[PDB]
Amino acid sequence: MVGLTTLFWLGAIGMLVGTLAFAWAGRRYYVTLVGISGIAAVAYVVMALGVGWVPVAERTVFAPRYIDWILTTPLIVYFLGLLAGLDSREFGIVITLNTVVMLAGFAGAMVPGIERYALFGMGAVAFLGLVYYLVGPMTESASQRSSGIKSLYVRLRNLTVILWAIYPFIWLLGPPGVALLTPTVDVALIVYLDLVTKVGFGFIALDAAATL
Ligand SMILES: CCCCCCCC/C=C/CCCCCCCCOC(=O)[C@H](O)CO
Ligand SMILES: CCCCCCCC/C=C\CCCCCCCCOC(=O)[C@H](O)CO
Ligand SMILES: CCCCCCCC/C=C\CCCCCCCCOC(=O)[C@H](O)CO
Ligand SMILES: CCCCCCCC/C=C\CCCCCCCCOC(=O)[C@H](O)CO
Ligand SMILES: *C/C=C(C)/C=C/C=C(C)/C=C/C1=C(C)CCCC1(C)C
Ligand SMILES: CCCCCCCCO[C@@H]1O[C@H](CO)[C@@H](O)[C@H](O)[C@H]1O
Ligand SMILES: CCCCCCCCO[C@@H]1O[C@H](CO)[C@@H](O)[C@H](O)[C@H]1O
Ligand SMILES: CCCCCCCCO[C@@H]1O[C@H](CO)[C@@H](O)[C@H](O)[C@H]1O
Ligand SMILES: CCCCCCCCO[C@@H]1O[C@H](CO)[C@@H](O)[C@H](O)[C@H]1O
Ligand SMILES: CCCCCCCCO[C@@H]1O[C@H](CO)[C@@H](O)[C@H](O)[C@H]1O
Ligand SMILES: CCCCCCCCO[C@@H]1O[C@H](CO)[C@H](O)[C@@H](O)[C@H]1O
Ligand SMILES: CCCCCCCCO[C@@H]1O[C@H](CO)[C@H](O)[C@@H](O)[C@H]1O
Ligand SMILES: [Cl-]
Repeated sequence: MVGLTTLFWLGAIGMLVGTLAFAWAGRRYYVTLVGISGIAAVAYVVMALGVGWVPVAERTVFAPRYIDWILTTPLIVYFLGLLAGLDSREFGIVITLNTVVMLAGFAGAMVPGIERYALFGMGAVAFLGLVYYLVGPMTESASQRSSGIKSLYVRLRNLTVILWAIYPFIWLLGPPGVALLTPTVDVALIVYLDLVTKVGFGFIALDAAATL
């Protein structure tokens, strides 16, 4: 009743609507949000059209998903870094930590043997370091800003930390890991998370930009 392609089209539409909404409201932050959801829109369309479905051993890996993540997640971290007022050196640490997470996940998905769990573990370790920087140094830094900016940062940070922490569990329980969850359920869960961590993220920012 509900196929993989239908789910991909749903993600595509959701990202498209977010993209147009952000572009209009911007008639730096607004341009970043267009990139976050705009890139994801393209990845989902490609996947909806059946492009980039790589067979690996016994499972199917969706390559556009990881290219999406590698480009859009640093933009989310960048957005949060601007809110917190990071110096260009602090940016380098967190964006480097982020890229290690994304690359490790991409590589582990593409490896058929058990070495893929070794790649997954390395992404997990780097993710814990990324969480430390969001909850600590970047929160210290955001404190120096107005009360409204600091409030916005804390809200987006909380959304980001809680939801991003769920992805490694979905990956591990799905086809890439112990292939418990079926591809359809696993995809459905990730489409939901992608939409909330990108389009939901964006709309919470828009809401605060009008409350000024
Ligand atoms: C715009 C954000 C600016 C911040 C970004 C910071 C650094 C981003 C890191 C980029 C390196 C990503 C490499 C992409 C992998 C391409 C393999 C593609 O190969 C393939 O096609 C698959 O193997 C197919 O199965
Ligand atoms: C300065 C005041 C600004 C006030 C706000 C005005 C916003 C008007 C401009 C853009 C609206 C963006 C929402 C996208 C609607 C497209 C739905 C199109 O319907 C669909 O989604 C199709 O069925 C499939 O894509
Ligand atoms: C250390 C600090 C250095 C500062 C680094 C800044 C990095 C980020 C800078 C600008 C954000 C890039 C936005 C990309 C928009 C293009 C996607 C467009 O997406 C699309 O494909 C279409 O929209 C599809 O409809
Ligand atoms: C001031 C802003 C500066 C921004 C700097 C961002 C640069 C970060 C770039 C690359 C980080 C590479 C980490 C390599 C681990 C990837 C594991 C996956 O790789 C592998 O496992 C093997 O290579 C595959 O054979
Ligand atoms: C818009 C897309 C988003 C916010 C995607 C987020 C994805 C993650 C936080 C994934 C994290 C992972 C780990 C922590 C370990 C390795 C496997 C990953 C890539 C699923
Ligand atoms: C500052 C004006 C609003 C933000 C401009 C975003 C610049 C990136 O390009 C954007 O691509 C989108 C479609 O791919 C369009 O919807 C935007 O209008 C376009 O500006
Ligand atoms: C004058 C109104 C400008 C609208 C916002 C700036 C548009 C930025 O344009 C974007 O810049 C990127 C390079 O960083 C390119 O890769 C993108 O393709 C391009 O759309
Ligand atoms: C804004 C327009 C961006 C267009 C990006 C489309 C990317 C999908 O391009 C795809 O790349 C594959 C490479 O093997 C080919 O097999 C597919 O035929 C092709 O559709
Ligand atoms: C060669 C490996 C498969 C990738 C190429 C086949 C693409 C099949 O998909 C087609 O791609 C087109 C891209 O514009 C779409 O317009 C069509 O609606 C779609 O049916
Ligand atoms: C069959 C033996 C494994 C097949 C190839 C495993 C793929 C690991 O190579 C991966 O390719 C891409 C290159 O940047 C990225 O995903 C990763 O950086 C890299 O680890
Ligand atoms: C901009 C983000 C979307 C980029 C996704 C492009 C992924 C292309 O991926 C390709 O798809 C084809 C399968 O149909 C090829 O045959 C595969 O080998 C694969 O490399
Ligand atoms: C946002 C949409 C929610 C849909 C939740 C997923 C429920 C459908 O999950 C089912 O899984 C089976 C395999 O596991 C079938 O093969 C699928 O056709 C699908 O019907
Ligand atoms: Cl996958």
